[PDB]
Amino acid sequence: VRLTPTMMLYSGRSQDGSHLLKSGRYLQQELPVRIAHRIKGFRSLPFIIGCNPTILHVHELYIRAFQKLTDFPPIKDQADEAQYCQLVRQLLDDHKDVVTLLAEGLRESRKHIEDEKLVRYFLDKTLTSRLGFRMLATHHLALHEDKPDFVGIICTRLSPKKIIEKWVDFARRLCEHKYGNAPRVRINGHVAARFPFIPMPLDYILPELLKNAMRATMESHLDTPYNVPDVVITIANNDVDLIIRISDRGGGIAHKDLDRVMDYHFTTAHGFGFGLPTSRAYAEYLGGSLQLQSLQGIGTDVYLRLRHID
Amino acid sequence: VRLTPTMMLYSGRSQDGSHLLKSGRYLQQELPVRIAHRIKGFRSLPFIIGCNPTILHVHELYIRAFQKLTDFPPIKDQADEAQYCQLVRQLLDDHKDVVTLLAEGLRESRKHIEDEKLVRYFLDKTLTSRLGFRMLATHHLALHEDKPDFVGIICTRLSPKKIIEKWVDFARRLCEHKYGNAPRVRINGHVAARFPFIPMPLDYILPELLKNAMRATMESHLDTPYNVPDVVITIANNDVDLIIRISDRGGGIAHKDLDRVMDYHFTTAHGFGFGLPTSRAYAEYLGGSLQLQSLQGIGTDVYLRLRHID
Ligand SMILES: Nc1ncnc2c1ncn2[C@@H]1O[C@H](COP(=O)(O)OP(=O)(O)O)[C@@H](O)[C@H]1O
Ligand SMILES: Nc1ncnc2c1ncn2[C@@H]1O[C@H](COP(=O)(O)OP(=O)(O)O)[C@@H](O)[C@H]1O
Ligand SMILES: O=C(O)c1sc2cc(Cl)ccc2c1Cl
Ligand SMILES: O=C(O)c1sc2cc(Cl)ccc2c1Cl
Ligand SMILES: [K+]
Ligand SMILES: [K+]
Ligand SMILES: [Mg+2]
Ligand SMILES: [Mg+2]
Repeated sequence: VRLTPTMMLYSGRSQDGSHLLKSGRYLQQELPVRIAHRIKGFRSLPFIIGCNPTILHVHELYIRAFQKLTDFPPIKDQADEAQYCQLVRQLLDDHKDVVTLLAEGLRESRKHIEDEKLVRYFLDKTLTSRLGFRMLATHHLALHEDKPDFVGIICTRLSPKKIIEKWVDFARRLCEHKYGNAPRVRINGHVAARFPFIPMPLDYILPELLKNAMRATMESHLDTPYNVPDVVITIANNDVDLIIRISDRGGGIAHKDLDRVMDYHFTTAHGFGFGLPTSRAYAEYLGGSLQLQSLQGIGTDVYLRLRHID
Repeated sequence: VRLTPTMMLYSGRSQDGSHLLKSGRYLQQELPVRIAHRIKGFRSLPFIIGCNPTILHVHELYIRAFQKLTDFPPIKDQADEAQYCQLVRQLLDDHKDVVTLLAEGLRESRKHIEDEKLVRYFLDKTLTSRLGFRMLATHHLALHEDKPDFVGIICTRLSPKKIIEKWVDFARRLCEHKYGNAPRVRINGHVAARFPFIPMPLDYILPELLKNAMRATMESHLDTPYNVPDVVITIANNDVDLIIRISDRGGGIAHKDLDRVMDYHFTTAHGFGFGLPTSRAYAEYLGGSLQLQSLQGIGTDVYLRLRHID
């Protein structure tokens, strides 16, 4: 019965599999309405934006998704549900490039309107409903599996340190490939903490912020790539939220860029311009936040806050 | 000709002392108008607040100050100016307890109105005009002196590290007296920096924040007062501003208190409740800011930003 924003992830067990049917019907009740909501969003886009071929592509994908979902017969038995799972999987696969297509689509078309507020509002709303969609969908699929410490996509005892480490190794590799080195990362504060949590949003955000911190460190120690300052991560765990402070000595975000870094499409180039604003939208959708503190000339502290599960 | 908020501190020299006369006339032109502005502020206070004996005391002090200032004859020669200096000194002495009297005065009387916004607005405005007053006045007096590296109260080559150190020693002493120990303080980033700057606002703010950070550290290591985590201060110096990050491992500001810590009179007790909101008002008056980042369960980062001199 664990819930986030007006939407619940179904926590429940049964040896026969009656939990699968109620979950499946929930998705069948929930998904279509929300795709429809996002189709209106496409219909309300400024005409010249909505006309861009890629914007239209994604537009069509969303209609197709609605069509397929509503055409599916109401679920009554395991064999129905099992086959609905096939459709959910197909949809996930089909829609995996959507963020990128949206980025490409809006890149040019966005300058052609005077209303700056509109695209931000559209992306925030589209991308966050989509996260909610992938969460709900991946959860249902995961409910089939019998993995240790997981009720669906909900880890019962998640380790912030362990997940940070997963993404550190990843980001370091990428950085080594581009620069020949990467900063070491140290992790302090509540390194021993374990609690119920959904990893998925951490899996988008963490690598984004790690990417940014590593780039900035390297791009400001171009004379000594072999010796760079560590990035330092602090985990704080309390009864209300989890806070992860990612703090670097990469020179800061310049005063001139400060007001634009949270803008979609804005970048100083790991070069697409979506890391910061997507991450923030995700965090706020989940009831937390993402806040920057620039120390121009020294570095940046990035604060990720996510609410605990009720 | 160095200026801050619609007001200029006079930078100039002369062996005969013609710079003193123009400065004196400036003060004579400026102070009265601004005292008058603050008298209206007293006149507009909710009646039941304005009636409190201490509030009235300060009210009278401001009238007396206006009376004395406007009664002073226009300045024409050194001997005039010299005597105006005596009056400025007297006013400074007379008004030194004003913040405290205001705190005592408003403590009870403030609950008696429904408008929470009003007292904050009154204090911010009164206390910041007063800082501007003491700055202008102390500057003029200082212009008599011939100290190295000082044009008035404007240090020509101020060292952030050195001023932080001054206030560290101070705060540590206070903390040792109360707890039997204090955290060591380390200072990193641009420790070698020197630039023109006015120390005065740093002299109010720095000890306030150092006080808060030391208390929190001790009040959360009550089992090991002999061994506490360091407070760590980071100086960043760029072309736009000076940033001083004061960061502690004192457990954070709790979610419940977070919205109230910037309120005048609010405190969890070094016990008066004015440190944070006064400091922030001062910083914003000077064109910078003061921002908190709580890591509940771990500690707090406090970010002080002050603009450089034009
Ligand atoms: N830790 C950081 N240090 C310095 N600059 C940063 C940091 N994080 C983000 N930025 C700046 O803000 C911009 C926006 O970042 P983002 O939205 O992730 O897009 P991208 O990283 O693809 O440019 C970056 O291009 C970079 O200029
Ligand atoms: N570094 C800090 N760590 C923990 N709590 C703090 C810190 N700074 C301020 N606070 C909290 O916010 C309150 C407001 O501080 P302030 O305005 O300086 O008043 P006072 O220190 O007199 O209580 C403090 O009482 C304390 O509870
Ligand atoms: O945009 C996406 O990634 C997804 S995944 C997904 C899964 C389902 Cl079951 C329905 C819609 C939908 C969308 Cl839209
Ligand atoms: O409130 C204060 O501290 C001061 S000092 C001060 C000095 C002068 Cl010259 C005039 C007013 C004035 C006030 Cl009000
Ligand atoms: K961006
Ligand atoms: K306070
Ligand atoms: Mg990025
Ligand atoms: Mg205080």
